Amino acid sequence: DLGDVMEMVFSSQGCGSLFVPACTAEGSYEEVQCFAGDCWCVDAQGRELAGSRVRGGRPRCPTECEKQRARMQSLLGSQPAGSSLFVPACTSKGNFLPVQCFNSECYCVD
Amino acid sequence: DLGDVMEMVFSSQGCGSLFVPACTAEGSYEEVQCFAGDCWCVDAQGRELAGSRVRGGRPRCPTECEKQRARMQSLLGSQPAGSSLFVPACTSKGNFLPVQCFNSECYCVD
Repeated sequence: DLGDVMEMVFSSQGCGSLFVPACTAEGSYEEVQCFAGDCWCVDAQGRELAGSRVRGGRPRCPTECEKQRARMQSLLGSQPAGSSLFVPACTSKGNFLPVQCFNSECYCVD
Repeated sequence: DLGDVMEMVFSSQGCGSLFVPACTAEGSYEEVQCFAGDCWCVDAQGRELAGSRVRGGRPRCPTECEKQRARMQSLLGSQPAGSSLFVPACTSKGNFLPVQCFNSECYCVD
């Protein structure tokens, strides 16, 4: 029915040889998938993330801090000019920085 | 001396891990070089050509027709508008097409 058509188009947003996906014992996608020398991170549905692919190596997949940082930075691009919305700071290994600050107020964080 | 400096800068136009170049019995670069799943064509000095690199495969290196075609097309970009300079036509495998034409005159070619 036409409701099924609407579900099929909605599912098809972001859709695409001898690649063999790697699965876990529980039947879920292993979050690192590799073929022909490349490796990338995937979500629950096994879709590649935009910046995960790394040649000749195995990527570290995004952490909590890194995902919040990439989410708050896609909303600082809607705020008006000369305005600040909080954006967490993450180390190179994905961890949070010990101190976070916002409108001249600073906290220690876990 | 300052003449040596001029030679070193001139040589350095178009200059750049665990890559091991493959050589021939006569000590010349093998014209296909591969590392970590990629493969590309090289010249006598062992420099990669612009469009040779192919992932997961082994490229066919440019032929006579293909090199003439790429040379005549970098000079049709200096001719005036509405003007024709001859440009050979090559098959997908690099061979010449049986018939070549120019200013309404056609030839069979070897």
